[PDB]
Amino acid sequence: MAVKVAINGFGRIGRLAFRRIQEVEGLEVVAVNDLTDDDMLAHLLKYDTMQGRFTGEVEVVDGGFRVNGKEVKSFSEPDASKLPWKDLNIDVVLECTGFYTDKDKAQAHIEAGAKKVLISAPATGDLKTIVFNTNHQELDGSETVVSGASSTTNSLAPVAKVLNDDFGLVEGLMTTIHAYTGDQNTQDAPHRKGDKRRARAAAENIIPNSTGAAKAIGKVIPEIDGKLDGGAQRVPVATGSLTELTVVLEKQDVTVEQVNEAMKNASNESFGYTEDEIVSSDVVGMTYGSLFDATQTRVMSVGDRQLVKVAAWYDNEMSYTAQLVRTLAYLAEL
Amino acid sequence: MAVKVAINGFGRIGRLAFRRIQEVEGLEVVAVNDLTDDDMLAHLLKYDTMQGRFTGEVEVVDGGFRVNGKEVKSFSEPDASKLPWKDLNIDVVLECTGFYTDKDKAQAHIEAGAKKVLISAPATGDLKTIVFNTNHQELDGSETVVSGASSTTNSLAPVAKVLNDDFGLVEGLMTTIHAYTGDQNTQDAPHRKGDKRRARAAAENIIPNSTGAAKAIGKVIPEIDGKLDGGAQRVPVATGSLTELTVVLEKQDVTVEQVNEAMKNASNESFGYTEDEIVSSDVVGMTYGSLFDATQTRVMSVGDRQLVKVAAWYDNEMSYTAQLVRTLAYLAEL
Amino acid sequence: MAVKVAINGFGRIGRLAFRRIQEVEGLEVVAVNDLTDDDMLAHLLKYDTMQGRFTGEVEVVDGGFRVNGKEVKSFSEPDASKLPWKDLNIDVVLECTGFYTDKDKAQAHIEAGAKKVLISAPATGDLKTIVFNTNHQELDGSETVVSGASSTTNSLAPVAKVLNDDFGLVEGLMTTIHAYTGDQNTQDAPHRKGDKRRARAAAENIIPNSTGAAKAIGKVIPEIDGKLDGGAQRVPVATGSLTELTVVLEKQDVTVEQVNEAMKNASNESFGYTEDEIVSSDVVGMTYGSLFDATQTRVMSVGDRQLVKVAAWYDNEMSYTAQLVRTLAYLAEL
Amino acid sequence: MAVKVAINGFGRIGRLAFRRIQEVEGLEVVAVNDLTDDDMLAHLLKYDTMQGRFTGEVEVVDGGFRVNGKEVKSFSEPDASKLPWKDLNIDVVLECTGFYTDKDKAQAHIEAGAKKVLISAPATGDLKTIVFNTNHQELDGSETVVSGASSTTNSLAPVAKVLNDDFGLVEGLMTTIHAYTGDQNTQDAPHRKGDKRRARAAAENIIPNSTGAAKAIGKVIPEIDGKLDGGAQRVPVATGSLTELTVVLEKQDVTVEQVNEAMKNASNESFGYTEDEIVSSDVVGMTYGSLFDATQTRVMSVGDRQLVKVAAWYDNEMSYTAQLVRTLAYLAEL
Ligand SMILES: NC(=O)c1ccc[n+]([C@@H]2O[C@H](COP(=O)([O-])OP(=O)(O)OC[C@H]3O[C@@H](n4cnc5c(N)ncnc54)[C@H](O)[C@@H]3O)[C@@H](O)[C@H]2O)c1
Ligand SMILES: NC(=O)c1ccc[n+]([C@@H]2O[C@H](COP(=O)([O-])OP(=O)(O)OC[C@H]3O[C@@H](n4cnc5c(N)ncnc54)[C@H](O)[C@@H]3O)[C@@H](O)[C@H]2O)c1
Ligand SMILES: NC(=O)c1ccc[n+]([C@@H]2O[C@H](COP(=O)([O-])OP(=O)(O)OC[C@H]3O[C@@H](n4cnc5c(N)ncnc54)[C@H](O)[C@@H]3O)[C@@H](O)[C@H]2O)c1
Ligand SMILES: NC(=O)c1ccc[n+]([C@@H]2O[C@H](COP(=O)([O-])OP(=O)(O)OC[C@H]3O[C@@H](n4cnc5c(N)ncnc54)[C@H](O)[C@@H]3O)[C@@H](O)[C@H]2O)c1
Repeated sequence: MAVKVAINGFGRIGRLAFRRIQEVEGLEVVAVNDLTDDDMLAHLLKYDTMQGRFTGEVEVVDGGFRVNGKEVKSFSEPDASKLPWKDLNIDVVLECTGFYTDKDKAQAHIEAGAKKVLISAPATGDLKTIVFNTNHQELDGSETVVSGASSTTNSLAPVAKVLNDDFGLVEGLMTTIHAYTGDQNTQDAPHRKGDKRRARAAAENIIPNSTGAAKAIGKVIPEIDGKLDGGAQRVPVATGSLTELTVVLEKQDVTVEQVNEAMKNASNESFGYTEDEIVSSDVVGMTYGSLFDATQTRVMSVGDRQLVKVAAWYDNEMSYTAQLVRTLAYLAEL
Repeated sequence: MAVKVAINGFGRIGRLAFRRIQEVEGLEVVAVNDLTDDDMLAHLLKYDTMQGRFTGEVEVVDGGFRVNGKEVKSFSEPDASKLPWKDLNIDVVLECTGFYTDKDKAQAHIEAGAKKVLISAPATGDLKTIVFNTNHQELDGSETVVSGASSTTNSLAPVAKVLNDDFGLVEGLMTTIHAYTGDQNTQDAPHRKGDKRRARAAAENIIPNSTGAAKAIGKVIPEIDGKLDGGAQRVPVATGSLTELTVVLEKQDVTVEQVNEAMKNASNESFGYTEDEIVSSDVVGMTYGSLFDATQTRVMSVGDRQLVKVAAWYDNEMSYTAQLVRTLAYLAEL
Repeated sequence: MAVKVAINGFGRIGRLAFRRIQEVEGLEVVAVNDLTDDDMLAHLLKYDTMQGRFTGEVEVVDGGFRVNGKEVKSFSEPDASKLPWKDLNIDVVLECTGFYTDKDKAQAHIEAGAKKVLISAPATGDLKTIVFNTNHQELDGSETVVSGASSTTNSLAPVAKVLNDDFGLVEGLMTTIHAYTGDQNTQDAPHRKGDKRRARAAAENIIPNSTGAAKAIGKVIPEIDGKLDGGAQRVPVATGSLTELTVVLEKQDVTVEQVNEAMKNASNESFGYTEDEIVSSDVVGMTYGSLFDATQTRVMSVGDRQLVKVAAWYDNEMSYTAQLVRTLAYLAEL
Repeated sequence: MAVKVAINGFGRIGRLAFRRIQEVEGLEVVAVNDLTDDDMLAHLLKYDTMQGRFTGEVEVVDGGFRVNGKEVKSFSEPDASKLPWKDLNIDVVLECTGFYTDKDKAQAHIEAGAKKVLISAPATGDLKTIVFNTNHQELDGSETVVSGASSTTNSLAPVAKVLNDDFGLVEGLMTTIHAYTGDQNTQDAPHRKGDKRRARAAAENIIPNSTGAAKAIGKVIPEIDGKLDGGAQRVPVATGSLTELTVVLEKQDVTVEQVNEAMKNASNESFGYTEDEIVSSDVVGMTYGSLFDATQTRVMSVGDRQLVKVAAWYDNEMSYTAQLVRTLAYLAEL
């Protein structure tokens, strides 16, 4: 009575998805794939700088590793098509490598014998893109390859839904103050992608960087396609981020208290609500996809012209991971 | 015949002001006041974590200390009215303690015998708030107490002025992503002003915080009074900051190129312009009050309806200090 | 039913000791004192940059704050001698302010009505300095004022005791690579105790500093009095530290293996043992006083002459606090 | 007649060497090779997070880039034997990739037409390891491939030389508290060489790591072959490092003053001396290979048995680069 999951890419997302899946009955990681030995894998599962020590027991054994009395088969294969997914009976591949972010590229897992693929990032192609608790009812089981969207898109989507539904979204800009990630360099150095900002010492700088999140929000919410854009600022915290959205609305005479009350009313397991004066380190490890922060809501009015600004915290690691694993369980049921 | 300056608070701004004044002909620092002794004062002047070693000879003498063959007397007197300003024929106090940011309170320096005071911060009371090269001309010689505004206000004013003069400023919101400062706690601990966010480990968090830069811009540019608002996020870089501004403009079919060009045309020694993809560490020690970054200009257009975003860097330490010492020499000569 | 505890100084060690007491039956914190209000105290209890969110619920109430249904009384009285310790029937004060670290200073609490005082630091005067599971046995219940030693002494003593007992300590030198603490400055600035290195930006430097842990070890282990000395390097992690000790011994032809086994054989709840290649963030929140790392044992031999190096991790915050609370329970039950 | 230098690997050491060479007449960098494009090489030369802005002007041109009016040719070739060193009359290659750290591999540069190769690290094979002003006089002219030693070795050699000549070195152990480097990971992730410690987030951790600097000291000072060993602790400063050495000496009754005078007596342009209480950010950019800090000197005596401890600072970046360049000029001169 268990969905067989494979994780491809035992990185920040793959390993935390593993932690998360240890709490979900009939979701079972049976295999992992990465570019390293089992020793490295076990070690990175047990010890995690920002996320804390793994909550149980990990042992390096023959096939891969032993976790809480259950065998996880391990692989070191960089080509997905060469994976023994048929032999292992893989129900869902959690695609967390970063190198398969596309319907066609990700098809490789289907070939290998897996039935479904959920990608842990935006992907290109004829795919559904899903934010759990905003978007997931759009799934139905016809789907073969699915995208779980991005960390920022999951912090942003439910905020933007309330704004448009209650106020009419005219247009908006976003800046996310985002923790630095592994694709940024440790020291100033050539960047494999040619990006002169990601090339810079990650933990020593405020770094402007591109994001597709707001420009691509149409994918999870069609009613506001092309109404939002924005960028990121990468700063020196290792995880935990903040999304800031500035919008023009159709409804006039909107107040700070109307905005906060309408977000609080939309709150759920995915969309948290707070009025405490928290900081980034306080959301590290949290499982809400987006935590709306009422202390940061601002309204600028001049005559009949208004600018409305809001902000929501997210552990770009764990908040995204928890949303990804919610979508996985729902996807798997269908 | 040289202007005689006393620096109250030999802190980050006060010691960098000391460095600047060594470049300005006919300004001399004859005295310094703080809460410590000469061993500490000299040492902090010689070694500076973010701004580099001070170049000349610094020796502790009987007066206080000697810098490059020049005597600076020093005192350790928390009560400014007891300072010997009359005896030393002080022309201007640079008030950099953070404890006299008020016209009435700053009057303690005038009672002690200084002719004028220039405060290194926003200040309450019946006084002028001055951004060099935006409104320093508003000074006419009859001022005894003057505020040199804030780092953020200095980064924001020339940008906001061009937006209004060239496009018609309807309204706008600001975020400044600001390096952490000395009023933040090293570790989570009770905060002296009761701020629950400045209570937190400065170097381990993105911390939201208030700033009056946009709200009180009318003091510097009266014609856009009440048109801007916004706040700050304090992040773990030790100096160097970015101001992001989102606005609606009367001019209707705005392009990135029009905005970038209007800014370049306003550049001078206070207001720089760059087209390079820089990060915060690149502005450390710069002497522009504000460096416009043309790579971060965006125009979001939905039908006839546009939002415009711009960003300008500032070394909140050295950019602010270079501006303060310019306003200082100008005020002295009046 | 429970020993009634008051915490003087609700700082890092105060708050963590509060959290730790929640989990030790027979101990109850009935009051807290600091220099702040209840809004701030409840906030710092609930939220913690490195140590994570408080598990229970916390609420400001009229005399203080309620934690998990229990009322804690709070006060903000800088002079210990005025605290209503008599009417609260306080059994022990945990003295965690940093301002009463001497026997006669701490006596103020006794005069205010506490039965006993345990100071969260080295302390001067006629008192016992106690590291739990190395020498707490020297307490006989009759003590009025006791020192819980330092984080570094607690990391060091069990290690030094094994080296001496099993190999005969001749002499040795220590360096502790130690997380930065609240008594360092956020930015370069005058330091209160005139210390020119603690003056420096804590999160941006390696900073040599003094410590007495090794030189005063004799207070904890009399038989090696005078044999150890050494220092600290403060570095940019917010908590988590490592004690390295290089010794000369009486035993000859000593091997890495004999040293590791001796250390494992002495392991208990205060002295941990590991062979995992962990790093500082891995010890954040651990409740061992000292965590011996067998991967860092080195022996240098030249002919008949050897130097033996070892290293033991500690969370200078939580390791020390768990040692404190054990000594507290022991002192109270006598 | 100016020496013609090609730099292989335009990274931290290669870029800094390029900058340092602009300060040294007789030496001309004519070519640069790496794995990126001209836009990125030029940008990373112009901007540098820790070492500050390049003083020169830099322009991308058809062959490469122009620096102050002189053309530097640039190549994008991973196989060094395919490089056009004979066409360009390369006198010395500065091999700074990390990928040719071997006599036989480095020979690819000579095959390709360069007269000599100087490797920016320790190297395998039958070649000499040079720390300038300690053993550079061992270069007799016949050499074609040479090692510039490591940053730690350059910090340690002049210190160990004095201890041995003046006091007779019996044995010693070393710990270097070292800035994180580019081969450590930004976030916890699998590591290229299977190192479970360089795997972990560089800027969030104290990370033990192995160094060959002490153990291989004998290649630089043969008289002390085998008498030193030790390791490293990598910490969250982006550059700037400290070497502590703990030693047994033949000379008895050694004092702090004798050790300090003896080090002051050996100072030169490679080996600096200070009595100021500095921290790591104060050495960033310094051109001494080793800066002895007299404030950190300690002598432990127990009867007739002493341990002596010293510490020397180095900018692992610029201290080593300035040494490498001195060795370059010397090696070129014969
Ligand atoms: N904040 C975040 O870290 C964040 C949030 C949401 C989504 N994501 C997305 O999740 C994906 C993974 O992100 P991450 O943060 O874990 O990065 P990461 O580098 O930690 O993880 C990538 C892992 O995949 C492995 N890998 C790389 N190529 C492989 C291959 N071809 N076959 C098998 N394994 C391979 C690597 O060894 C590495 O461990 C990315 O697409 C990223 O954009 C990241
Ligand atoms: N990014 C920035 O640091 C920045 C930018 C612009 C303006 N400012 C403003 O300038 C002022 C100083 O800021 P800072 O960053 O230099 O802080 P700081 O703490 O480094 O400097 C304060 C100095 O004043 C001394 N001092 C405090 N009270 C005193 C008193 N009563 N009498 C004499 N000396 C006293 C302190 O010992 C300290 O050296 C503040 O008002 C701040 O708002 C700071
Ligand atoms: N690594 C560590 O942080 C650590 C480890 C072991 C021991 N210690 C020791 O424990 C003590 C506290 O350390 P900390 O890191 O928690 O410091 P901290 O600054 O976080 O806490 C000190 C607290 O005492 C307060 N205070 C309360 N009442 C006071 C009063 N009555 N008079 C004066 N000050 C008062 C301050 O407001 C503050 O909250 C110090 O002795 C320190 O050396 C600290
Ligand atoms: N503190 C230090 O950074 C330090 C000090 C002294 C010595 N070193 C040594 O110097 C060397 C370089 O270290 P770094 O810190 O500058 O590293 P780095 O990563 O910044 O630089 C290496 C550069 O070489 C390039 N490269 C890699 N392979 C190449 C190839 N085959 N052909 C051409 N270019 C290639 C990379 O793109 C990169 O720009 C290493 O041996 C290192 O151990 C480092």
